[PDB]
Amino acid sequence: PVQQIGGNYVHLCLSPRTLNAWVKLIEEKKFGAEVVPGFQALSCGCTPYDINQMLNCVGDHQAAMQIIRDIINEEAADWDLQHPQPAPQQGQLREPSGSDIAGTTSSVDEQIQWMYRQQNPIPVGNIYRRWIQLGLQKCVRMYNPTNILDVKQGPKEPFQSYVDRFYKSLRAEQTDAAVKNAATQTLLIQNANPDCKLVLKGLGVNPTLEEMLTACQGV
Amino acid sequence: PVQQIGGNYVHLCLSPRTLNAWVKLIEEKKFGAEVVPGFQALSCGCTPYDINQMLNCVGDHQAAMQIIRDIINEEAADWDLQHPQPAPQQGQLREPSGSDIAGTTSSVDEQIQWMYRQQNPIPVGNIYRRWIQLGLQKCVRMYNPTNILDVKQGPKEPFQSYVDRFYKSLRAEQTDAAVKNAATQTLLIQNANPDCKLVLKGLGVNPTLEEMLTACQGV
Amino acid sequence: PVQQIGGNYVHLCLSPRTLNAWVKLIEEKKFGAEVVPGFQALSCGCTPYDINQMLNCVGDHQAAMQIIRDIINEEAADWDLQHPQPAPQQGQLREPSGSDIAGTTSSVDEQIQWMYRQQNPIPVGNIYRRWIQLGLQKCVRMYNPTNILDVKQGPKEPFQSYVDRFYKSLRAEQTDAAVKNAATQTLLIQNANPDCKLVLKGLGVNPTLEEMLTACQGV
Amino acid sequence: PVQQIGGNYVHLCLSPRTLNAWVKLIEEKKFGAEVVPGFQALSCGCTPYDINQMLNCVGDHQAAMQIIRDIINEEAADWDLQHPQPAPQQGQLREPSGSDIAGTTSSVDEQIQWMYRQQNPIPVGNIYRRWIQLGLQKCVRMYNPTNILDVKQGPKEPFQSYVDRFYKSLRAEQTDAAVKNAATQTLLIQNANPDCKLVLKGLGVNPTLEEMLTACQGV
Amino acid sequence: PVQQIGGNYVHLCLSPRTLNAWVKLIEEKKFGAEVVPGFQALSCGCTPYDINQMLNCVGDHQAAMQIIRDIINEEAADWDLQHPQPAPQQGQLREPSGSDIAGTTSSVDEQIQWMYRQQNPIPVGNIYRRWIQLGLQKCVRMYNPTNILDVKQGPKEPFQSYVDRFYKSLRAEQTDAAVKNAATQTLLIQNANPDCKLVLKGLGVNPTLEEMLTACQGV
Amino acid sequence: PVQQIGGNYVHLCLSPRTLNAWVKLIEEKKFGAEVVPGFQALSCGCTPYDINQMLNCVGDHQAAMQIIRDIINEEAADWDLQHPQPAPQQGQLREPSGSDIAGTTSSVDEQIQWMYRQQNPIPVGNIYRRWIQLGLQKCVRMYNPTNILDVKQGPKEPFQSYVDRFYKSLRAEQTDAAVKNAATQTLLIQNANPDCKLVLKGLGVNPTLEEMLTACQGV
Repeated sequence: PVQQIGGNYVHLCLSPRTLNAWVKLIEEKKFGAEVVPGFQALSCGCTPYDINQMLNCVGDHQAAMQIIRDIINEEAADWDLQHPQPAPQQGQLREPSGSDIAGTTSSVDEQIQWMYRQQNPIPVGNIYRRWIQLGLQKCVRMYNPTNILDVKQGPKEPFQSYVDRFYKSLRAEQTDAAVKNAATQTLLIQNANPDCKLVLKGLGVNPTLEEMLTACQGV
Repeated sequence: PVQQIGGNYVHLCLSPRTLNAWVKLIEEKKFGAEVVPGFQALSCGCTPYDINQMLNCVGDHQAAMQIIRDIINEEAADWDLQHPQPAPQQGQLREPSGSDIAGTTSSVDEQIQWMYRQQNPIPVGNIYRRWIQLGLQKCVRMYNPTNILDVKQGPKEPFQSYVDRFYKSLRAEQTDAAVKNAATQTLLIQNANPDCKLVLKGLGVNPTLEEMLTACQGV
Repeated sequence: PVQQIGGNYVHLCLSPRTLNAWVKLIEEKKFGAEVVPGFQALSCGCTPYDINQMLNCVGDHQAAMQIIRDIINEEAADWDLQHPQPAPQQGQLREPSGSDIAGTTSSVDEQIQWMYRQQNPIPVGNIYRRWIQLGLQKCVRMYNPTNILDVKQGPKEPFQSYVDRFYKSLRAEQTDAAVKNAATQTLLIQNANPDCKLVLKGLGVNPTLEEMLTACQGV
Repeated sequence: PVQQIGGNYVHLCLSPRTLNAWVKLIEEKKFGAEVVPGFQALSCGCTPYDINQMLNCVGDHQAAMQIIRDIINEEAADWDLQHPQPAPQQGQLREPSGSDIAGTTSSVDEQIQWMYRQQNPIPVGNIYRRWIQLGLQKCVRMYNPTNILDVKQGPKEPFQSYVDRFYKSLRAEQTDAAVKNAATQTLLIQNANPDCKLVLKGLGVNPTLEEMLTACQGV
Repeated sequence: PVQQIGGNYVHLCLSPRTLNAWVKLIEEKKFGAEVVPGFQALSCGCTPYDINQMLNCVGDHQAAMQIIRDIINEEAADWDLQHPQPAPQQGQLREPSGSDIAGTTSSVDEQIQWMYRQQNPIPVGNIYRRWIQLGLQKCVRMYNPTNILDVKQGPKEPFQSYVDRFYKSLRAEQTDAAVKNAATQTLLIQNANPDCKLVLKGLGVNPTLEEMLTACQGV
Repeated sequence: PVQQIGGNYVHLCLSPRTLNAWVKLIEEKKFGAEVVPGFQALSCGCTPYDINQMLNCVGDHQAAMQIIRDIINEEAADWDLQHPQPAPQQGQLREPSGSDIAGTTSSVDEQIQWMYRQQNPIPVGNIYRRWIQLGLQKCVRMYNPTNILDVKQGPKEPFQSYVDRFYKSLRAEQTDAAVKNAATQTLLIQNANPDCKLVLKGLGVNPTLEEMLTACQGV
């Protein structure tokens, strides 16, 4: 992270506690949806230099890390098109390229200068965090064990259990379309078992989740 | 959370310790009544941005999380009726809608501005915490294994044990009516076993819990 | 707890560490005598708002929690008799009732005002802690497995072991009378086994614990 | 402990970490010699109020705690003889009795006043810590499994092992006399086995421990 | 590390937490690629004196530690050639040799002087960290269980699994050449099994990792 | 440790965390070479008073602790010869003897005065740490399971494994002579098995460790 000592902004060492919590999250949860807000929280206040330490401390899951790296490169390339950089005049620090934001071609002090300079500050750490989020969302989709369309209530599975599996798989899609609404509720009802579906059909148009759970308790 | 640096209020990163304690509470306790004060303590001093990280780090129990989301939307809609928002004049920050308080349509800095502005501060974090409490109370009711009306003392169950189960289920109702008083004490006596009920009938009108426990010890 | 920021006293969030230590104490020790100083230490510097979070985070043992609640109400009622409260003149904060000290009818900021106001400060947090101590002492008596009068040395039980059990049960009474003195020492000797009692009778009037342990070692 | 806020000395809450470490030390080590420096370290900077919380959080070993209490009373009585206290003139805080130093008849604020007053400060916390040390030393002797005089080298026990047991039991005496010197070394040699004793006799007068260990390696 | 007290820079004790995390990393991960960023993070802000404590606390793996020591000596010798040091005039601190940067011939205070002196500061801690990184990279290669050229997809091994093993071994090379590009992708395809290779051949020139994983899912 | 409050240097309580880490190091690692830098790190910034708490908290291994005590006494005696102390004139604090540096005849405040006095400060804590290091080095030699001269490669033991054992035993000597150089490398080659020795003989004069490991891989 960053700290202020005197009238200057200087690197603050990344906590080993934070670093270890990130490493444990990956080892234990293996790209469940919670990895996305997990990274956001644990990378809060970080420079790209700090973020790369977090990512490089992951010892396994290298296919997923490579996918993340590929998404970082796409966004880095897109950045260069949206913000081409004229050659720094008079020995002044350049404007950051995509690789600079990713921390591959920039130092910690350069990153801090862009982040905390008075005129036209660029939050390169927070931009890089956004790129990694997109990569992690691809990984959640990749590691999802059961696609939403294959979530079907078992003959004797409690309705509450089926609903848990349904919304977990729906969330694992990681898209704006895969959210609770009339269209996704239609699928939920459709893929319920015959006994529960018969009960759900009697609840009218667009019943609430609470109504559905109440009505199907014990069926 | 929030911190003061100079004469400005700025985001303070949420502690990984706090975040992990919340995640563990859900995984281990699974919506027992203690989840309500647990959230209150662990979300103390938080902005809606921080609170959403807490809620989104929950990997399972998505039916319950959806119920919470539904209650948040109801309260968000109710807020818009009670406090409609005129269009911000002169490039000034708008007054917050329900979605702004929930952190879905607002940034961390907007949340902090509403919370710490001099004129007419709005504690959007604490309002959002109240909405989530209502959602968690619904979940406690949902996860309650034994309804209060089905708590009946076994033939040879110690009276103290039965009382523990009774007040645990009573509390799990999460209502103003489900509290120790003459009416709920009447049910407690009613659903005691024949041996203990005979002893309790001799203690007069409205005996104290201590009197009931003393009188029934060993029966 | 409370903190000073500028010239104002404001709420300080309760540590999750402290909260978890309290919850673990109850789960693991189950109202052994150490629960009383345990609460005192862990509730140090707390407002009634903070204390209620501690108490409400207890998920089981609800008979005991209800006993505590009953003692709180008795002391709250007693407070209202000793300190009736005239109606606040001129929009000034009222003087606290029993329910205000218990945190049921007061906010955190009201509690802090009473605690840190210049004229006639009232330590409502420390008063409430005293009420809860009385409740916890009742619970220690309730959970005590062996009454002091039933602690009798076994035929071949080492004297040191018997003494441990005796003073543990004596302490579990939680009264001023149940303390080491000539009267309770008389019971200790009385309930020793024939072999140790014969040795203890030869030590004169009011022998010390060290003398008793030395004399009975190996008997 | 104590802290300075403004120009005043005020109580600092005892850390739950410290308190728990003390409780665990007793439960796990059960009055081995290390309990004495352990208490000293963990009670560093404490008032008698804080120290009593530490001691009262011990749930078992009440014979030992009573022995400690008896030693505290002896030292408290001795204090009253060495420093009788005239009656406080003019509503000024009294000079502390033995019971005041022990924290039984004094509050935290009285303890802090004696500790940090300008004229004739009395470190009541550190005096009380000395009294408890004397009590803990008695307990180490009591819990010692093998008296020094019964530590004898086995027929085939390695000399290094025997030496470990010897100095552990010697230390457990907790006296000035029970220390490594010519007299205690004479006993060590005396209670070695015939094979090692023959080797030790050839090392001259007052051989060093290193010489003894070197000479007996493998015998 | 270093701290400022008054107008002077003084040693800050290395945290036991950090030290223990380093020791555990070596014991548990045994020179997997993550040891390199792990050292970088855990040695952040350290002087050579602090770094040597970290390295010397490693109790096993002494062949690897000797390899690190050999690389340190090479870089130390190279430093002396690039920056020969004239004899300090007038009792002034010398310019640092290679052994001074390694902390073998310099004290903590000398290291801090070079690091924080106004004119021509030399970051000896960060230079030494670079030397150790080179040593750790050699160790990663040494401990790598499967050379990249021996990573071949099994008859029925899922393509995702094979890809994980491939990029883990590729990374374990620790060279600029061993990175995802057209040349290394050619090897990945080449060493896939007949069923997956047939599918991969139909994806055109330089297919993306995502395309390869999508195309081979379930083959 | 020490802290500055106002214009005065005062004792800072030793952290229970640090103390516990030292105790665990001894219990778990039992005088492996890492105990030496371990003590150095964990005793950083300590007074002799603090160091004695660390050493006295060790409950077992008393032969080793006595060896340490014997080395402390030798160095203490040597100090008195090198720095005899004239009698303090005019009620001024004496110059420290060997026993004062060891903390046996001095208080914490005396130790701090010597450490932080303006004229002729004496770092008694750091001098004492040096004495204990010498004692711990003797203990490492004592606890070493396999003497360097008895480390011989097994018929089918991998060369890397043999090298680990060799350098671990070499280091356990704790002398300037027992370091990697031409002479100790000669022994390493000499005590390799016939198959590896034949390979090593072909590598010329003074081959590097890397060359030896590369050449012998799989033999």
